Amino acid sequence: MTTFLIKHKASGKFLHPKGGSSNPANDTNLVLHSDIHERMYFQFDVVDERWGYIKHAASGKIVHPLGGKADPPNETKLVLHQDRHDRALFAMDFFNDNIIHKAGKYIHPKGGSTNPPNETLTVMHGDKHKAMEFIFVSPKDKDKRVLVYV
Amino acid sequence: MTTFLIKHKASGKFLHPKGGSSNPANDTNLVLHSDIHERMYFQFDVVDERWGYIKHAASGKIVHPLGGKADPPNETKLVLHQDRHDRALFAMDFFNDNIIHKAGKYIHPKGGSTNPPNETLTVMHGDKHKAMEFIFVSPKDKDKRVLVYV
Amino acid sequence: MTTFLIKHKASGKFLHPKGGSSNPANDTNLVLHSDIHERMYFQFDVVDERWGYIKHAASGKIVHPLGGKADPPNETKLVLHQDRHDRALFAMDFFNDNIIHKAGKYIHPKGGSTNPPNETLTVMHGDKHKAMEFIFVSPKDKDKRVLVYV
Amino acid sequence: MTTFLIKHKASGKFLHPKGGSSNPANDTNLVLHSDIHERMYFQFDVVDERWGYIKHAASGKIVHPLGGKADPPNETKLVLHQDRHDRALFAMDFFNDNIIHKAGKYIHPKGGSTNPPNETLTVMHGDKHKAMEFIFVSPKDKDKRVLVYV
Amino acid sequence: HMTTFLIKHKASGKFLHPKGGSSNPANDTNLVLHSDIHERMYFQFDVVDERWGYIKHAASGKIVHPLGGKADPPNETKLVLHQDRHDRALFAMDFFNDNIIHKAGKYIHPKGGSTNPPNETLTVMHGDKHKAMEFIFVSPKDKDKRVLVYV
Amino acid sequence: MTTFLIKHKASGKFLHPKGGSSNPANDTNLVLHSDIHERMYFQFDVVDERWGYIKHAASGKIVHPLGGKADPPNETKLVLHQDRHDRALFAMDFFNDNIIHKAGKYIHPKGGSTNPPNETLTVMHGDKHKAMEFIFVSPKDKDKRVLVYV
Amino acid sequence: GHMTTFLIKHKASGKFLHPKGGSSNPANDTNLVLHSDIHERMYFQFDVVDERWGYIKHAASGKIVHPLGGKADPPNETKLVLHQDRHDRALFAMDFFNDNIIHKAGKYIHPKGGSTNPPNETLTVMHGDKHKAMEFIFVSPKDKDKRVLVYV
Amino acid sequence: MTTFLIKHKASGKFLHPKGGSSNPANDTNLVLHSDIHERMYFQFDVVDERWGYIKHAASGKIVHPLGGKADPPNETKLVLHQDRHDRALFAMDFFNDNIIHKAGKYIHPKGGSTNPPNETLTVMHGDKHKAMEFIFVSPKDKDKRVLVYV
Ligand SMILES: OC[C@H]1O[C@@H](O[C@H]2[C@H](O)[C@@H](O)[C@@H](O)O[C@@H]2CO)[C@H](O)[C@@H](O)[C@H]1O
Ligand SMILES: OC[C@H]1O[C@@H](O[C@H]2[C@H](O)[C@@H](O)[C@@H](O)O[C@@H]2CO)[C@H](O)[C@@H](O)[C@H]1O
Ligand SMILES: OC[C@H]1O[C@@H](O[C@H]2[C@H](O)[C@@H](O)[C@@H](O)O[C@@H]2CO)[C@H](O)[C@@H](O)[C@H]1O
Ligand SMILES: OC[C@H]1O[C@@H](O[C@H]2[C@H](O)[C@@H](O)[C@@H](O)O[C@@H]2CO)[C@H](O)[C@@H](O)[C@H]1O
Ligand SMILES: OC[C@H]1O[C@@H](O[C@H]2[C@H](O)[C@@H](O)[C@@H](O)O[C@@H]2CO)[C@H](O)[C@@H](O)[C@H]1O
Ligand SMILES: OC[C@H]1O[C@@H](O[C@H]2[C@H](O)[C@@H](O)[C@@H](O)O[C@@H]2CO)[C@H](O)[C@@H](O)[C@H]1O
Ligand SMILES: OC[C@H]1O[C@@H](O[C@H]2[C@H](O)[C@@H](O)[C@@H](O)O[C@@H]2CO)[C@H](O)[C@@H](O)[C@H]1O
Ligand SMILES: OC[C@H]1O[C@@H](O[C@H]2[C@H](O)[C@@H](O)[C@@H](O)O[C@@H]2CO)[C@H](O)[C@@H](O)[C@H]1O
Ligand SMILES: OC[C@H]1O[C@@H](O[C@H]2[C@H](O)[C@@H](O)[C@@H](O)O[C@@H]2CO)[C@H](O)[C@@H](O)[C@H]1O
Ligand SMILES: OC[C@H]1O[C@@H](O[C@H]2[C@H](O)[C@@H](O)[C@@H](O)O[C@@H]2CO)[C@H](O)[C@@H](O)[C@H]1O
Ligand SMILES: OC[C@H]1O[C@@H](O[C@H]2[C@H](O)[C@@H](O)[C@@H](O)O[C@@H]2CO)[C@H](O)[C@@H](O)[C@H]1O
Ligand SMILES: OC[C@H]1O[C@@H](O)[C@H](O)[C@@H](O)[C@H]1O
Ligand SMILES: OC[C@H]1O[C@@H](O)[C@H](O)[C@@H](O)[C@H]1O
Ligand SMILES: OC[C@H]1O[C@@H](O)[C@H](O)[C@@H](O)[C@H]1O
Ligand SMILES: OC[C@H]1O[C@@H](O)[C@H](O)[C@@H](O)[C@H]1O
Ligand SMILES: OC[C@H]1O[C@@H](O)[C@H](O)[C@@H](O)[C@H]1O
Ligand SMILES: OC[C@H]1O[C@@H](O)[C@H](O)[C@@H](O)[C@H]1O
Ligand SMILES: OC[C@H]1O[C@@H](O)[C@H](O)[C@@H](O)[C@H]1O
Ligand SMILES: OC[C@H]1O[C@@H](O)[C@H](O)[C@@H](O)[C@H]1O
Ligand SMILES: OC[C@H]1O[C@@H](O)[C@H](O)[C@@H](O)[C@H]1O
Ligand SMILES: OC[C@H]1O[C@@H](O)[C@H](O)[C@@H](O)[C@H]1O
Ligand SMILES: OC[C@H]1O[C@@H](O)[C@H](O)[C@@H](O)[C@H]1O
Ligand SMILES: OC[C@H]1O[C@@H](O)[C@H](O)[C@@H](O)[C@H]1O
Ligand SMILES: [Ca+2]
Repeated sequence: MTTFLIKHKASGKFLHPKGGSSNPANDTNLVLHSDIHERMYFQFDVVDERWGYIKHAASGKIVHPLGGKADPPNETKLVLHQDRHDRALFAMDFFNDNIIHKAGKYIHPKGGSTNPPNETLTVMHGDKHKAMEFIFVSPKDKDKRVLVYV
Repeated sequence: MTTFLIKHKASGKFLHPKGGSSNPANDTNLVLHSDIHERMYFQFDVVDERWGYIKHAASGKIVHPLGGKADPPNETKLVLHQDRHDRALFAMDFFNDNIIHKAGKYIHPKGGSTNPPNETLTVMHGDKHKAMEFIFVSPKDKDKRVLVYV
Repeated sequence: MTTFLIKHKASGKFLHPKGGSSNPANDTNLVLHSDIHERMYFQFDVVDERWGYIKHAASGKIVHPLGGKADPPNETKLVLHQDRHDRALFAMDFFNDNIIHKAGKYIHPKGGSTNPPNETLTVMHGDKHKAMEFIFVSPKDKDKRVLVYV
Repeated sequence: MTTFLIKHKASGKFLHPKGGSSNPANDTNLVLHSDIHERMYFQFDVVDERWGYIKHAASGKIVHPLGGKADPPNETKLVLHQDRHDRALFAMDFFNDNIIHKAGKYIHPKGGSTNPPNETLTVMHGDKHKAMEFIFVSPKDKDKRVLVYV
Repeated sequence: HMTTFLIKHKASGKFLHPKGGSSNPANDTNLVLHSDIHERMYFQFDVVDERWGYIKHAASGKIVHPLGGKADPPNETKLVLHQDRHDRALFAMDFFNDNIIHKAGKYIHPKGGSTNPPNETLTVMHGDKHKAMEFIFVSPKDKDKRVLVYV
Repeated sequence: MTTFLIKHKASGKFLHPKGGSSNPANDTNLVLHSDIHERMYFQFDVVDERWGYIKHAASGKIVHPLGGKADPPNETKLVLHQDRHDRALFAMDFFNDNIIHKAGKYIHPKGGSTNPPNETLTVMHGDKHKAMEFIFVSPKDKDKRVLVYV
Repeated sequence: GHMTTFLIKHKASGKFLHPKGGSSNPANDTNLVLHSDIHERMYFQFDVVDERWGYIKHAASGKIVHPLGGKADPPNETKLVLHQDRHDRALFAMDFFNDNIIHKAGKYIHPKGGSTNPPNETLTVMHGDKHKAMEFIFVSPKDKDKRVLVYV
Repeated sequence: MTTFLIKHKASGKFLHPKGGSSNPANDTNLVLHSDIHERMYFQFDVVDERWGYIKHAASGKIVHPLGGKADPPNETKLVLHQDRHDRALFAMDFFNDNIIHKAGKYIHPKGGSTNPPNETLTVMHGDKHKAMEFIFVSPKDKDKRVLVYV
């Protein structure tokens, strides 16, 4: 079971549930926050080769694009929800350092800042740049990349 | 251990030990050949996050740059060899579809052809282009990609 | 490649995959049985001087200490498994008549009897005595020793 | 066929024809000397399982107990001779690290010393101890054991 | 030479603004809370006496006053921008307890005391200390980075 | 270049280098003493918002917990030292009237007296009370507070 | 006296590394320049982090050497600045055998323009070239010709 | 102080006192050997900037050029000796990966092989090449370099 932190490469902030709860409600926004604590730990459950569910370790809820478009448009907010469904499939690209949804868009901080402030929402967007890059690091060492597929 | 074929993307040929031996001798060349059978199956030994050994399934021998240098120059031949050491580390980049050595060069067919004939050698070359793309697929379905870090 | 029978010297029984299948599943126990047939033929693939894989001829699976640990404790069961790795390395000592694992223990009949009944399991044990002795003989002449290193 | 050096384990010296000739005369003694060169390389030609001829690589002559008797007494000198016959059968025990003649005695340094001087003769003798141990090593790396049975 | 900063209401993350967001608010314009960030809500601090100084709206140069300009304003006195400089407009920026204190000892509060005041909530003086009157002083380019307002 | 006296609020004594030396050695203790002179003048060098170095004006040495540990335990002596690093970072809380270390403990007179006698040592301690209050005053008026940040 | 203080001497010219302006507490992103002068405001220390890699520390300020901007692989011609921040993009090694200062990503500290005789106030910049003009030696505050060990 | 292994970079063997004694006699040769244990751990006592004593940890004896010339010639044997003298000053060049004596020659394997056998003597020699490269590693991890100047 590899528990990891999802670190925004450009700012050093991390993916958090909005509120930091061990049990965020369904459709709780996924934000960037500088803090580190067990309630921002994630896991990845491989489903089909590169594709799987990004799972909030404390609640078991997984990352979803808000709604059910399957092919979400740019600026679609990312949330947590207990449901498992194909539209919640992502890949964790540790070679290009990004997170790609099954329909081909990536997780971004909303607005594209290299230094997004705490509580900035995350959204889907097709663009590629240094501000949408994320790396996956050890909870006991924020500079140690860990393999999220194992 | 999950077993996969290393398929040259442009041609559909596969990486082989030279000669097709179940127990190829040390320093046997790795070549592209169209045949599929048990003796060209591969596995991947994770060592450190993305880095590991590419292992020949039938013998347990792993892929080495000829000469075993830490930082091999272009055109260093790829072979099999029993030694397991940090100079034979590669990553399987299934997002950009290539195989990269620890010192930063990639596995290429010697000469760079997108449709190399059977028995073409492989070498280390630092450039990135199409003729060096490889995908990792199921032995029982050569068109279905499989996750090698698991 | 020489094919041979692994004969328990004291009893004349032979090592078998428990059940006699031609393709035993991973982790099938190795047992002693008196019968001779093609599904108890073995081969030896040299890896590094004295060390190699003991291979079930009919299935291509090799002998492993159950659990695949590098340094298995006494009574660890011997099984057949498809993986090839350092922890499945043995030497076939045809001078002292035993089978030694890379970490220094030997193949024994479970319980150490000089006359074990059919289906007796085999286990690893560090002790040396007459009940852990094995000789390597021709499938067509169970009393003629054959060279397993060739 | 594998070419090797016969190294006295206790002293690190090697087995030589007396005088170091590329074509020793019949009945030339075999001695211990520390030097390494092509005229002290050996090969093993397997005849029957463990039994074979110890062949001087440069000349093709093989190791004999002087006189060619089937059951040589203690202190019988070892020599080279071109004749090939059963009384010249030895086995290369790479598990107990010794060389045994078919009638059951071993090759020794004359006198049984752990550190014999250069040009010390070799003789047959039934005793087993540290000073009659030999290992069989690569001509390019005198500490690397090689399998003489291939 | 004088640092520029945002005055962020700690509990809500809203900011002190001139009501209307103008870069030249008239004298006696109310100071309100609002989520927006732009250069017309930047402030500066002009030190006058150790901890005491003028809180200055960067775009207009007008400073924060208790409405009416009394030396000892009562609770609920509205805070405004005014161009005059005088010793009844002296405040200290307490970056250790996270509040803004007037020379006579009352603090800047959102009117109504909410940890979540809506946009346009007025600000007033009140003597009470609690989490709804806490403010932090942050960089215009990084709303989570506290900056030193005295230097 | 604001120079100031560090005055113990309850007693009116001041922070001195032990000995009143213009050039105190590394690890010289910081005591309380009634005297006023150029050798007990201090400065504060800002490094990060509230955080900076408390600097002995005459020597340029700064205030350290003895040993310079990140999380010094209660009763850790305060000393002078020339080296600048993160464990010698303090904030001058002129609103609550105390001196706080980066790890959260405060500078106290050893023993907690509201009237410590001359030569009382100072130490780190986590308690807040009247005897650990300090004010920062003009060298030309011990009752005139001065801004230490500007 | 506790951590080795030293001067960073440009070998070809004999000038030293200074903070532009010569301050004891230079602001963040202050450029590092070259200057003939000696004073305790150009003293440096080296804080070891991982074997050869560590932080080059302006002794008086306590701020550390960074490629301007904090990029891991600064392009050639990136000026060197002093910043209070500490992170992985400010790791350097002090090669006192080949006489250079190397960044974790492999480029060296140079005088801007590569002169063996750079003028006062010459900026320093990162760059991949190796030559007699990018060589530095690390010397004692009490003897500009005495090399001192910067790693203890 | 700090303890390390002196690893011949090209072969992975280490420096040892010949014989492996925890108290080698004065003038014992320094040799190469594959083993790792407590009586081949080294320390480095700094004397003058880069110059210091290479110290055998178990005995405290330091490395000397054999004999007494100030400026020893190529092929001068390296030995251990308890004496401290300026003729035993070396620098541990961890940037170019070599060990240089005060008079300007380097420590080499006798004969200059990239794969010297166990017991190979070490000598001074002025040449620089791959076979005289050494790295200084942790006793617990032969591949992890450690800082020897501390
Ligand atoms: O929000 C992540 C993406 O933002 C893009 O920019 C937004 C921007 O807020 C809007 O003003 C306009 O530029 O279109 C975009 C909305 O889809 C970034 O430019 C893009 O790179 C992403 O990071
Ligand atoms: O061999 C891998 C590379 O082949 C390159 O071509 C070689 C080749 O040996 C020969 O055709 C001649 O041109 O020298 C070249 C040196 O690399 C390809 O151009 C290159 O992309 C690699 O795949
Ligand atoms: O255990 C190895 C031996 O199995 C023998 O057959 C077993 C059989 O597998 C089991 O199902 C039951 O019938 O007991 C039998 C005992 O004969 C094979 O016949 C024997 O050849 C071994 O392979
Ligand atoms: O010494 C080994 C040889 O013994 C031979 O006996 C004779 C041999 O016939 C003769 O050629 C000469 O070598 O003297 C030997 C001692 O009498 C065996 O006949 C020969 O086969 C070798 O074994
Ligand atoms: O030749 C090797 C053997 O040496 C034997 O020693 C002789 C010994 O030389 C002689 O003086 C007398 O003791 O008879 C012994 C038997 O031949 C050793 O006894 C034996 O160990 C061998 O190594
Ligand atoms: O009118 C007073 C407010 O005006 C704001 O203008 C705003 C609007 O009211 C606000 O909701 C924002 O999101 O968009 C408008 C810009 O056209 C000022 O920014 C603000 O200070 C208020 O005081
Ligand atoms: O106005 C700032 C003060 O509000 C006080 O409470 C208000 C209350 O919230 C409001 O709705 C009305 O009842 O008047 C009260 C008394 O002024 C807070 O209690 C006080 O602490 C201030 O924040
Ligand atoms: O030194 C400042 C603090 O001293 C405390 O007294 C110590 C002391 O070591 C001993 O009296 C015992 O009570 O442990 C105390 C630490 O908790 C004062 O009690 C405390 O108020 C501080 O001033
Ligand atoms: O730039 C670093 C050097 O500046 C010197 O000061 C300069 C500077 O131009 C200005 O501050 C003025 O004082 O003129 C000086 C010309 O020499 C520092 O004094 C010098 O030590 C350097 O650090
Ligand atoms: O130069 C080292 C520092 O760079 C910081 O970023 C700079 C950068 O120039 C720009 O992005 C803006 O934010 O100003 C910063 C100066 O503080 C790094 O983020 C910081 O780590 C320092 O290393
Ligand atoms: O900065 C030191 C380097 O100077 C370089 O000279 C120019 C160079 O020609 C230009 O391409 C760019 O790098 O600007 C440099 C001066 O700022 C030298 O080419 C290089 O060797 C270094 O000395
Ligand atoms: O919005 C997310 C935030 O929520 C808070 O409750 C938590 O304490 C923060 O550390 C962060 O999780
Ligand atoms: O919001 C995320 C998604 O979660 C589930 O409910 C479902 O797949 C969609 O209905 C959508 O709500
Ligand atoms: O070079 C690789 C090849 O080896 C040959 O012996 C065989 O004909 C092919 O199937 C292929 O495996
Ligand atoms: O060519 C492959 C092999 O080459 C040897 O020279 C090297 O030492 C081995 O470890 C292996 O890499
Ligand atoms: O039973 C032995 C086997 O056990 C597995 O857990 C391991 O993955 C295999 O590779 C092999 O070691
Ligand atoms: O399970 C096998 C073991 O059986 C024991 O009874 C015996 O004492 C051991 O030597 C070992 O052979
Ligand atoms: O007696 C055997 C010896 O003969 C010598 O002439 C030769 O130089 C030595 O290497 C060794 O062969
Ligand atoms: O509202 C604040 C203002 O109040 C006025 O009445 C006063 O005269 C001004 O000087 C200023 O203090
Ligand atoms: O311990 C410090 C003391 O040492 C004296 O030399 C100094 O003059 C005194 O005023 C007192 O401060
Ligand atoms: O010569 C040095 C070597 O000596 C061997 O005899 C010893 O067993 C080894 O530990 C090694 O140190
Ligand atoms: O290493 C050999 C040399 O070592 C010194 O300790 C000794 O004083 C020299 O005269 C010589 O014996
Ligand atoms: O003994 C050390 C020497 O070994 C020789 O073979 C080589 O020519 C020299 O370069 C030096 O390494
Ligand atoms: Ca001094």
